[PDB]
Amino acid sequence: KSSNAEVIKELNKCREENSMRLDLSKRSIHILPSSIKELTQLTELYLYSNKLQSLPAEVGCLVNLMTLALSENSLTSLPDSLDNLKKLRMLDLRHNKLREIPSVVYRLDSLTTLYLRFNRITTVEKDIKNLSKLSMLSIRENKIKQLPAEIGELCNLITLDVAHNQLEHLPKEIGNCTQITNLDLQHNELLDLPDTIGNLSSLSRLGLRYNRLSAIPRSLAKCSALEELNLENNNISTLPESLLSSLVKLNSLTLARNCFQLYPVGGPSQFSTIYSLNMEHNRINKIPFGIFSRAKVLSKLNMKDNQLTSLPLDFGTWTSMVELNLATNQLTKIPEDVSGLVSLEVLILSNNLLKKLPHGLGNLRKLRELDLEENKLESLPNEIAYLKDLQKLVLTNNQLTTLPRGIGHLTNLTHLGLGENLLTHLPEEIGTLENLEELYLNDNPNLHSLPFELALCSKLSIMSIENCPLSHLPPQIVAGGPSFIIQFLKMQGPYRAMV
Ligand SMILES: O=C(O)[C@@H](Nc1ccc2oc(=O)[nH]c2c1)c1ccccc1OCc1cc(-c2ccccc2)ccc1Cl
Ligand SMILES: [K+]
Repeated sequence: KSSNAEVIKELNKCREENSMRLDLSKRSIHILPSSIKELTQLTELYLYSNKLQSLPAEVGCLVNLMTLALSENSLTSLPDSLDNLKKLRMLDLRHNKLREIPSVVYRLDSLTTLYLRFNRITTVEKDIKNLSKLSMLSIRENKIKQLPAEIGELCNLITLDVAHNQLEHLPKEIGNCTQITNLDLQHNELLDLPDTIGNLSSLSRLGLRYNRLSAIPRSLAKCSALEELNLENNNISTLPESLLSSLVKLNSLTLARNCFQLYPVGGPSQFSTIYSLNMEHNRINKIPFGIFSRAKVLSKLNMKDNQLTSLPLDFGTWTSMVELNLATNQLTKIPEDVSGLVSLEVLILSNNLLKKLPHGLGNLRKLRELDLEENKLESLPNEIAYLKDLQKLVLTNNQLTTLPRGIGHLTNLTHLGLGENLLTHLPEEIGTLENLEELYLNDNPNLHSLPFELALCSKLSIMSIENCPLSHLPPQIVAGGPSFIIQFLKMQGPYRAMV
């Protein structure tokens, strides 16, 4: 926190030393003294994180400024004298109180970097064409309803970020900005995209999440540099056929929360380089046979909350998959071919209609997380003993009456979620779960026993048993809750000497 006199002391130091950078940031300055006009040797002025509500016209004397950093102040305007900054390359105005781009900024035609994030800007003037050297323009988190056609005169634009505004369309002249590689349009109101979009042959990241798009232009097939395309939460029900076949480096695609009833049509060429595929919250009724036969590096597929009633014949060929989310479908069984997924670390199957699991589940030797909550499981296969990497197993609200004795081979298991089942007892093999930390048993109205070997679980720090009768245990013990129950199992069981 600097007083006026301290700020003066710092300007006088900087001009004395003929320094080219003056940093007065993070100082709670309310006013910048006029004396800064003497610092004509300055090429960089940092004034960010202060309490400035106005910038003195004297700053326009800093004829050699290349960088002016003004973020996190309360500026609502800039002096016209900033005309004189003929070399200003970068201007940073985010987190201020601008209701507009100050009109002088449109005369700083040497700018290549303009940051206006988090303001209240409502307009971008036709004059934006004066700034033909801009390569990075960021106006996200403002109140822009429209981009002018003059935006197409920024042929050096590399990064255009207009996230979190109110755009309903884009000017077709945006297609003249053929150098754009990062275009973020998330959280607007976009009703469509112009067909000139395919001109952007260097575009590699296109963010369209949270808009009102109902269709994609077939021209998007020509953005062959695309590496990541996010269309989450629009109203898209189909893609032009073989659009994705044309996207030869696409590696991350999100179609979540749209209107799809099928996969995009066009054969396995669509997903050959795909690494992450997010299609949750649609009505996709099947995974086509063959779509991932070329997807050498597919490793995250999210199909949560669709209309899957089974899995395709070639499902076990997805041998590089790491995370597979199939929750909130209508699956009635998992095919024995699940055993092919030797890379699988995360399997999410919650809230389907499963009564049993396949034997092949035991071949998933890398599986770390298995989420089976809200099914109808009536038993666990004995092959679960071979899930040697299993660390989290969630079974909340199934129909289990017991566990397989093989469950005690799961020595990496830290979290066992058994709440809301029909358990009558746990196996004595519970006791070799060396790393068990969390055991949830709440709401098992038929569980009248706990095995003594639960005392052998030396890392057990969390247990719930609310609404379990436990009537083979002394009433006042189980009334005391988990601390007394575990204490009773350790001191009054056969392992008293080794725990
Ligand atoms: O939120 C994030 O993790 C990135 N931001 C983002 C993450 C996912 C998004 O889906 C959208 O629809 N928009 C998104 C933005 C982040 C974080 C910190 C700094 C910069 C960031 O990224 C800038 C950016 C990203 C993209 C893009 C579009 C689609 C997929 C992936 C990246 C385009 C232009 C820019 Cl300038
Ligand atoms: K939607």
